[PDB]
Amino acid sequence: MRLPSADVYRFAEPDSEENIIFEIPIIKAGTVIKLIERLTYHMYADPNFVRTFLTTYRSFCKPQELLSLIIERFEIPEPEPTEADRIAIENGDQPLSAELKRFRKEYIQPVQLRVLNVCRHWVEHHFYDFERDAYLLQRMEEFIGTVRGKAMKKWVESITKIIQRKKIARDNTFQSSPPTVEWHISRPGHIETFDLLTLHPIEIARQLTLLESDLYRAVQPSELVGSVWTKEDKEINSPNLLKMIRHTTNLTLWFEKCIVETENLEERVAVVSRIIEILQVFQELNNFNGVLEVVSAMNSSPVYRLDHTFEQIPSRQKKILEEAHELSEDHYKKYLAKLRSINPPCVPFFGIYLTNILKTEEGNPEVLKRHGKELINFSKRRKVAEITGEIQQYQNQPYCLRVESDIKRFFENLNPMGNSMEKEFTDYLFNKSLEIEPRNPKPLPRFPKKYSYPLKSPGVRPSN
Ligand SMILES: Cc1c([C@@H](C)Nc2nnc(C)c3ccc(N4CCNCC4)cc23)cccc1C(F)(F)F
Repeated sequence: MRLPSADVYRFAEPDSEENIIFEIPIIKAGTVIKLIERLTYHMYADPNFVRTFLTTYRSFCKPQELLSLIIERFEIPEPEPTEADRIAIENGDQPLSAELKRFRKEYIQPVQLRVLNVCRHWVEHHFYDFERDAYLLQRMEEFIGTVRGKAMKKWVESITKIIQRKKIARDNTFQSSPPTVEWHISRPGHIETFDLLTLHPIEIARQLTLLESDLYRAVQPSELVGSVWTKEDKEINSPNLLKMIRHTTNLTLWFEKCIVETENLEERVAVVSRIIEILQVFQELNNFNGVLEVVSAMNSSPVYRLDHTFEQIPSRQKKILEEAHELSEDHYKKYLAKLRSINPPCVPFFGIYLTNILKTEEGNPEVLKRHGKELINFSKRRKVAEITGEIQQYQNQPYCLRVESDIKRFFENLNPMGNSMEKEFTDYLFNKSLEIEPRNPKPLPRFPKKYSYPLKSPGVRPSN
């Protein structure tokens, strides 16, 4: 086929070593024009490239620029009519349009259907681009609303149904019987007495797992691309990832706060022993994020140095805490090995993936140069997308655990730092640790009790 000239169309230039590199062919690098062309190739459908592109394109192209590029890709100019056909059109007769029909059937219609397929995948899996930019959605609805054609009528309707469902879903069922909600000292409804030791450790780990599962499942892969969660626009590009990270920081600091602010040695042992029991139920539910929240708390500077406290921790709980720490040893080797074999539901730990993504961002160049021509390094984005795909494969499996609205709201409003900054609070926790257990030369003072309720744990065995 005779593709349109370059003076009227920019997506028909032949491939060369200066505009696209390969590795269905796998694209390695290329210009933004060559990526849009291969994103909507007329010879075959490329679902893997479409999924990887729309997840990672924001690291090299703005959403407004992408919509303009795919609209320009859509409006393919038709060739000039032949002389014999133009005089039939002048007389009001129907032209032959032999080559014109073959060009529409073999190029224009296949490309235009690929552009619409990209538009459907965009609004279906990355609709947040249109929530953050209303004008982007106005352009998208304006574009698909003015598409004329019979073969494209079904595509316009499907994209419309998805856009409408996304707007309606913005306002807001077990397969098995969930276990019974466990309670300890705090009776149901008495939200004034909810605390670490008053609530049941089984239900503390259950509700935290339900809370952390939802926070994990709301994280989209694009929030982990281009290190956007560490830039100025982190609040706009990674709101769910930051909500997941800030929750992990709040819960970790709360565990440390419950330990160092318990000045009595006997009560502090019961506090640490209860948190280890909470970690044990985290392992049962395969909530690996909750497991390492306890590991990070026990390894922090104020808590790890409490030799007098951990001396009274029973040996069965020491081994449970040891096996939980070994998940982080050797670049989280054992954590990946356990997660890869565990069946969902589960809550992954984001730390190692963010670490391996950042090493890919820093270890690979943004652009590749060929004959002095900068090309978007797309294999770099594909490698980052593969990592986000490993975390995302558990995004859809729910837990078979009943939500307790009072307990869930208690952990959502945990503010251990109160109104002070983190550096001031972390320095306060360490100075509090030196107070409850001074260093080697200084003696160990006694402190009065602060809890008036029994310190005995009800256990981690579900009472059925
Ligand atoms: C198991 C455990 C733990 C766990 C949570 N901590 C650890 N576990 N294993 C090993 C082999 C560790 C090796 C180094 C290491 N870090 C601490 C932070 N500074 C850098 C070195 C912490 C380890 C903490 C506290 C107490 C206990 C107890 F044995 F008492 F239960």
